[PDB]
Amino acid sequence: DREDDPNFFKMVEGFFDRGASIVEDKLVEDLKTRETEEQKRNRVRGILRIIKPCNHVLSLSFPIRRDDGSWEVIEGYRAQHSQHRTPCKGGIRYSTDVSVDEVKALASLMTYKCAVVDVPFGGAKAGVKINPKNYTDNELEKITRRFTMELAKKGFIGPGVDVPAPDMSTGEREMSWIADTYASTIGHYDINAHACVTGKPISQGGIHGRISATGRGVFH
Amino acid sequence: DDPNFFKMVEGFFDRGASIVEDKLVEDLKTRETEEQKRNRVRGILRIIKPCNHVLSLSFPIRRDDGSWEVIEGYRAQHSQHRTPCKGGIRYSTDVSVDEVKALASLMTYKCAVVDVPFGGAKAGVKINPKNYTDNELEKITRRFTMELAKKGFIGPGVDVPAPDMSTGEREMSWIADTYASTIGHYDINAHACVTGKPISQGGIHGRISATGRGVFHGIENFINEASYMSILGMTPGFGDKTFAVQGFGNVGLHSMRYLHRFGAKCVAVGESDGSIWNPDGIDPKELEDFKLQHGTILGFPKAKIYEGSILEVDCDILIPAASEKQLTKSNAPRVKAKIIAEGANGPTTPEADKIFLERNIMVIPDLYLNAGGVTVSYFEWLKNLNHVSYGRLTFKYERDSNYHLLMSVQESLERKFGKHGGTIPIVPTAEFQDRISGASEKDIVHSGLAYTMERSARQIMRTAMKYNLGLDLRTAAYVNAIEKVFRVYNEAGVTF
Amino acid sequence: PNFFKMVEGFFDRGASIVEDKLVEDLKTRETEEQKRNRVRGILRIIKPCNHVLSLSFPIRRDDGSWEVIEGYRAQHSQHRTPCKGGIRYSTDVSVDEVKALASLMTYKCAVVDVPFGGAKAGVKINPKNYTDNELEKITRRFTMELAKKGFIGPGVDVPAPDMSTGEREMSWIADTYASTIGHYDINAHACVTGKPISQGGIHGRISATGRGVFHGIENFINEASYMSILGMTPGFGDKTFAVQGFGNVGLHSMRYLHRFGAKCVAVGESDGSIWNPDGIDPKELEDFKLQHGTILGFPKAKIYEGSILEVDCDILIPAASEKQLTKSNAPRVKAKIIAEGANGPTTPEADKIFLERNIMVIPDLYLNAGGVTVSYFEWLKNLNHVSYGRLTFKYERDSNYHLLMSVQESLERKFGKHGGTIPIVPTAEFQDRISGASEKDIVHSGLAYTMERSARQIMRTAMKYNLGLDLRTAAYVNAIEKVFRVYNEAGVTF
Amino acid sequence: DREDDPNFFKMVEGFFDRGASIVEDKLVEDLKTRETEEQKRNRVRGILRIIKPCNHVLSLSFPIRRDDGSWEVIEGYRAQHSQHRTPCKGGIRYSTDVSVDEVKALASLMTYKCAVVDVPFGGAKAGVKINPKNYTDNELEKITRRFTMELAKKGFIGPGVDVPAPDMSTGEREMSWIADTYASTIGHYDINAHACVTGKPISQGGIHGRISATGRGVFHGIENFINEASYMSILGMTPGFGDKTFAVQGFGNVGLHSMRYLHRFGAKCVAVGESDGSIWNPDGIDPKELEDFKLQHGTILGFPKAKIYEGSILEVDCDILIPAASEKQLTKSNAPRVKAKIIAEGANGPTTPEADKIFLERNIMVIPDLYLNAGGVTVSYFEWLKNLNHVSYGRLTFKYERDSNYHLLMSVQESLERKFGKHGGTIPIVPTAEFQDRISGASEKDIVHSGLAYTMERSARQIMRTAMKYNLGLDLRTAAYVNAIEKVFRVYNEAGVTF
Ligand SMILES: Nc1ncnc2c1ncn2[C@@H]1O[C@H](COP(=O)(O)OP(=O)(O)O)[C@@H](O)[C@H]1O
Ligand SMILES: Nc1ncnc2c1ncn2[C@@H]1O[C@H](COP(=O)(O)OP(=O)(O)O)[C@@H](O)[C@H]1O
Ligand SMILES: Nc1ncnc2c1ncn2[C@@H]1O[C@H](COP(=O)(O)OP(=O)(O)O)[C@@H](O)[C@H]1O
Ligand SMILES: Nc1ncnc2c1ncn2[C@@H]1O[C@H](COP(=O)(O)OP(=O)(O)O)[C@@H](O)[C@H]1O
Ligand SMILES: CC(C)C[C@H](N)C(=O)O
Ligand SMILES: CC(C)C[C@H](N)C(=O)O
Ligand SMILES: CC(C)C[C@H](N)C(=O)O
Ligand SMILES: [K+]
Ligand SMILES: [K+]
Ligand SMILES: [K+]
Ligand SMILES: [K+]
Repeated sequence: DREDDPNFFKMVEGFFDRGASIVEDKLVEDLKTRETEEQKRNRVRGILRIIKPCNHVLSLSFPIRRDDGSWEVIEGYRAQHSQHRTPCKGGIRYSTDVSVDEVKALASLMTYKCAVVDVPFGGAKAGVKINPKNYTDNELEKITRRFTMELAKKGFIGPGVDVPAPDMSTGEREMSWIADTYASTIGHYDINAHACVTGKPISQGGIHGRISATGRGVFH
Repeated sequence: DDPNFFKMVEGFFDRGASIVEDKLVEDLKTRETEEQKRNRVRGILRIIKPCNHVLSLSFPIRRDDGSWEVIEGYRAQHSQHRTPCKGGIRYSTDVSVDEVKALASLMTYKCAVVDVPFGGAKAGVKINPKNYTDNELEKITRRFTMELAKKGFIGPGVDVPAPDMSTGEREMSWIADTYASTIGHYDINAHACVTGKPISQGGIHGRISATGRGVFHGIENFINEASYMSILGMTPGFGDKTFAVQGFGNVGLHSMRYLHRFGAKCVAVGESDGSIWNPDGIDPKELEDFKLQHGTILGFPKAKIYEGSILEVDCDILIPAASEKQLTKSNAPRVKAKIIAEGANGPTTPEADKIFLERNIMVIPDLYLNAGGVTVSYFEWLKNLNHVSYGRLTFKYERDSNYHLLMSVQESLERKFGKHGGTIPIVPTAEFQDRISGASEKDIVHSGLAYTMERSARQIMRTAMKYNLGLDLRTAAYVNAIEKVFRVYNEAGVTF
Repeated sequence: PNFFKMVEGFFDRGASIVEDKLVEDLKTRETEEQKRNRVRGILRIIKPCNHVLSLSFPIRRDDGSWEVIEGYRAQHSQHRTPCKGGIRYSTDVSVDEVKALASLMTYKCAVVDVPFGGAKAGVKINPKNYTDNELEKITRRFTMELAKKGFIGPGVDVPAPDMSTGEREMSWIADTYASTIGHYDINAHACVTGKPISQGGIHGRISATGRGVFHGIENFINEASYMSILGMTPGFGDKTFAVQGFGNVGLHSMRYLHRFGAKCVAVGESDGSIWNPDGIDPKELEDFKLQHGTILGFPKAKIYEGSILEVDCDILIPAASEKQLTKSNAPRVKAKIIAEGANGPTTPEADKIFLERNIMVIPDLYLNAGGVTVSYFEWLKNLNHVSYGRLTFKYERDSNYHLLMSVQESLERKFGKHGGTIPIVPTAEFQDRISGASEKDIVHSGLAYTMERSARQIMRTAMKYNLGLDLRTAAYVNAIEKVFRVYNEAGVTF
Repeated sequence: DREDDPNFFKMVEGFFDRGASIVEDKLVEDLKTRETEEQKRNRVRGILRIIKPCNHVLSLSFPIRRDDGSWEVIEGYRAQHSQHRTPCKGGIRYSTDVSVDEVKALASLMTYKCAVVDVPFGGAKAGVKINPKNYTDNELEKITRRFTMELAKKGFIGPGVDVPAPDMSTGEREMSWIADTYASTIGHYDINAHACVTGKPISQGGIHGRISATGRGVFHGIENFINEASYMSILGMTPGFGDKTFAVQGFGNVGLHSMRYLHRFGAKCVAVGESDGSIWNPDGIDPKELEDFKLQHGTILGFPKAKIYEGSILEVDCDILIPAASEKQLTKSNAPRVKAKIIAEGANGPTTPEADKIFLERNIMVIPDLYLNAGGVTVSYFEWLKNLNHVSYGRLTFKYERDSNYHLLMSVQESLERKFGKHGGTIPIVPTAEFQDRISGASEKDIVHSGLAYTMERSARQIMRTAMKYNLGLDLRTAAYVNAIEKVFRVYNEAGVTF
């Protein structure tokens, strides 16, 4: 789909570059500080250069044991575009078409998407390079739980660090397994352990009105 | 030739994994069918091959002139079968994800052959240190440490970085100080988060000489073995042995100094810009003093200027202590040396390795020979966990026991023979007296390295005989490492 | 002069001496004025206490009434963590006293290469006015208040006992920490030193300061270079000494010097003095003081009217009280060596007179660091979670036996069937060492190695800066040089 | 200023001693326990002995590298008076006049200030011994960041341990640097890391209504007593702000807002005083006109619609005198000349205890600083809560409330239209212009204002009830300290003391 298209990653980068050059001159004159005019230009342009790229990108290679007994090494990625607002927020895609560039572009898009709706999260996006159609519900549980463990140990999941969500390829049951693994292992001593992931079922701490949310947003 | 060093390490693993595979299946005693055993072994080897984690960073820095700069950085953790991970930090504009991944994987197997309980890791900050002030380099080092710490890529029990040819002990000190005062403030072992630190910050004595001593002990273990030496048409020991060193750096200088100390004669010393040669012999102390006063070995009074590389010098031992991929298939059939002691990572290409095997030229691999520095970095990590220097509470105790031992021999002999021709004074030799007076931590670190190199040489020799590899010591070393990493995975199991 | 002003003056003197040598030894990309600012700037950071905590905690007396207790704890430096320093229970404790002793501990640890920053606590109470139950409550509550503010922890700050504090207080500090906030710490019991053996204490703690005083004197007395300057022969043979203050330090120092040939001529105390030029036996004097409470009335010694400080001897050891040797009695001291076995027994004005009179004063900074050295070993023992030698005593014994058996089997081959059997067995002294092998032997040797190494460092510093018999200045310069090096190579965060 | 004055430290100690001896006898008889009457006296006096002193005081000496390269060692202090409520709360002062005694006295005062407005924090106060005028913005950032690190490591900063705030000497940019240092270093793993400090900018998690907070508190404090007919008849005055004249001494942030809100409710500003000069007009002074002149010229001197008053505003013939300047201005020498009937302390310690005696003799009601100057403390509690909540106030309920209001109006409209039939036409029930503005402009500040109003209303009644209980009359300061000591005592008595 369009979210996996290289042309869309360049598209988002261009949108940022356009907006940064427009806002630049107004940000310098609005700055009231004890600095020279060249020190103000460096401060504004320096902050814009920090914002543009992804701050962190984690690449994973974790094991899985198939229902038939065979072993498989799974590739995964998670980019955290910005931490100006913590936790980071962003979905998890299960597709063979996921890439580092895709995960970086969608993480950056998330940062600006959150800022326009005053949602206090930095941008993030994960991608597990597998085709869910090739796996059993048991195998998908193993992949989800082990991916959660690898993200948790490296600070890429936690209620105050990074809160993943579903997308077109993941569902509420995968989100439920992510929360369950975190609450029962790394986040056992955390009172807000179930806030490490959103898109959860109602029985697991999900909000009512999640299914209609995007449609109501389009309407409003 | 010029193959990517990343592809080289991958090929070494693939070769070793297929050799060890059949022996790992029959050695497995479990309630499984023979096809279930093949899948379990091949499956664990598929897990070991790739890097488990790779972190890419983009952190800000404010230059001394006030301008801002975004720095790129990477750190790969190849394996966590042994925690913490261990691996250097390179400050170069030529660092890449593939370079950092290949060196991380190489470090896993290098640690495994010398029984150092760490997984492999490697970091790279994409900057040229020559372009930055000491203040700017401090900011880069401190900020990089912060970004690694928050994502679990630095910590005494998680990942312990180290210096490289581009970084030093002052950068290591800033890493330790940033960790100990910010994220690891509450950790009693916060200074064990990084090795290669100065002595004032918790560094081990004997770090500077470590790689050179490891190169010496590695050669020493094979040169004293008469079984291997008779194959190469040589006599055992360093007596009547001539050697040549490619690259006169920290490793080159120390390797030359220790071999010369044991009777070997240095015939030629090569460098990035020019070469030096004297068949009568080159004194390492005289060459060191000239190199420190002039900068280059070119113009040494007791040596003629050699036109060309030192790899094709008529000697017994060739030591490439610098540069990568210097011995290729084009210059391998011209090596007059009989032992090629790899003092650097990846100095010989796999195509040159084939030629050296055909020519019965024993190549002691980098995986084993270049692991002296890794071994004492393990000892530094332990020193910080111990919170005491080695020997601090036992040097005087040992000294008193030694006096009592000699006094017991003296008093026992004086009772057996009497004072017929007087007292029989049993006193320490001049050499033993120097050892007692100069007893310091460095003696224990040197001993620990020597024991590790001796033990690991015999392990590689036994693996070579077990799999009938002969002079293919590199394959023996990778099979030895894969056998050890596999055993940890097989007996621990995989979570979920 | 005040002791708090004294330690400040010692630092200022040492900092100005070491300053010029620190600039030229600095190899960095800076101008000569940038190097002077960096050195002077770092020296300014070291001098004051980094942190000082003042407490006001509640206590309920055994009768039911409530009492608010005052307490303080200063952490002079964190260039080495944890901080280390004792706890004093006295109504005379003050912020300035706690700050001066914390700074003194920084330099004292540095001269003996003990990797701790300086620290000192004081609870403003008179322990004589409280029951053992009330003292337990004060100790536990004080520990809790220190713990919540980062003033106790195995890797943060490790307290120790004082003259007003004992091993039972340390035991309550460790138990309170390990059972409440430090519960999840595997090294919780390493939060305090001076603990009983049953709670994780080292063997050789009681004798530690006395052994340190002995080894400190021993290292200088056996140096012929220094002894010829004082017009004396090297070694303890034909050496006479006098001890002022017959406490734990006084008793042990007297016992160890006597053991090595030195003769005790006089022993002084808070109430009265004892003198016998023929000699005073330390075991006989110890038994009399334990059975009568005081040394006054010792049968083998005449009652000396006055302080022991002016007795005609070779070595004077003030092993108790502060500022006993002052500018008024310094020109009357007959001893050639003054071994400070207590903190600040000689004023800086007396130091000037001793230098003029060629009387070597071994400073408290070095000589009184035996207890600090074994407190480091106790902290290490708790981190190790094992007594010293536990896994190697038997191994070492068997290696010794193999060595002697090898000499025997080799000599029996050389002298064959004529020299019969040649039994190579350990001496009586070596056999006793093997049989009595315990942790105390390793602590004693570890302390002897520290005192030997540190004496040579102070001697080398004295020669480097041409200080001669000014060993106190050599010790402070040695300590400032070490603390500076840690700051210079680590850098300052932000 | 008077918060640096040693006489003010003795004042706060004396206020506590007075309140503790008044509350003592009532605390003994109210105690129902298995103890003798002398055991009850020892328990009450013993707990009050624990409450009086500061529990912890940290003295710091931290390094700083100046922009020229030189090094400087900075002195700093932080006192935590009581932890009967955690976290501790209190500002940070950057002044060369800060001292341990100043930091201890202001820490104790914050314990009792929080207690009267039911803000669940213990008292605390920090002081860095530097003159900010001598440092660059870069140097001040280094000082702020390093000071935060030293406090964090010793438990003197943290969301659940100690939450600092700005002072007159420090601003929102300092607080932002504190929160940023904490969230990036020691508090990195804390989800509430940004709740470690209050007074932060809006972009960093600061509440809307922080700037107006102290002024609204001064207004609501006066409003609660001015509307009470019992107190007003004693002062020979009518209840309400109608026909009420007031004078403000100090045209700062508190002075400007207090003048604006009283004028909005009908009161007439007769005179405004300042550090350099005074302004007076018996016909009235418009706060918006005076604010615009002060912003364009730097001073109120020369205001066209007001004559230049020679002297302090304290003796102007008005009804309400609002000392909004942090100075011991009302002393025993000028207290017998105050023509106002109500003295509203919009600053800490503006009246001396000797002047308090004269005001009681003259039947002049002084609303104390302990209560009236607690508006900013109240919204700092709301800022701390906002950061814990991780959401602005009303974000999920403004639209919900708006829909319910429209349903209530459409119900009245349909109900009436049904009763009078279609013959009586349509009866449109729509919101007033004022209600329509409230609905359209619904934002967080509307809820912060309401929470502050509820707190000031509730606390005024508590002080009034305490005053009647102990027969204090117009001695509202003693009522406020007795109210605060009563609350702190209750926490210690019911929690107990560990060990
Ligand atoms: N993702 C974000 N990145 C940056 N600024 C943000 C982000 N989300 C919100 N903000 C801004 O931060 C401030 C938060 O203030 P607050 O009034 O508490 O928030 P809001 O009213 O938006 O809930 C507002 O200025 C808001 O626009
Ligand atoms: N990096 C490593 N990876 C895997 N196995 C290792 C590694 N280092 C050491 N080992 C193995 O783990 C075991 C550790 O046992 P131990 O006897 O305690 O170690 P050692 O004698 O090597 O110090 C040995 O079999 C050793 O060869
Ligand atoms: N308290 C201290 N402060 C500063 N430096 C110290 C301190 N204690 C020891 N050092 C120094 O730190 C270094 C520690 O190195 P190491 O050889 O491990 O120590 P040591 O041999 O003294 O046990 C030595 O240079 C030592 O002199
Ligand atoms: N700083 C404080 N110190 C002591 N008691 C306090 C403090 N703040 C509030 N209290 C008291 O603690 C109780 C808290 O009960 P609650 O009803 O939750 O509080 P509130 O209604 O005041 O928000 C009340 O009795 C309140 O007066
Ligand atoms: C060898 C072990 C550390 C392996 C670990 N259980 C894993 O799943 O990677
Ligand atoms: C020597 C180091 C512990 C110094 C530390 N970085 C500081 O700023 O105090
Ligand atoms: C009110 C409580 C928090 C008091 C606390 N239990 C103490 O011992 O001081
Ligand atoms: K970014
Ligand atoms: K792996
Ligand atoms: K200091
Ligand atoms: K209190």
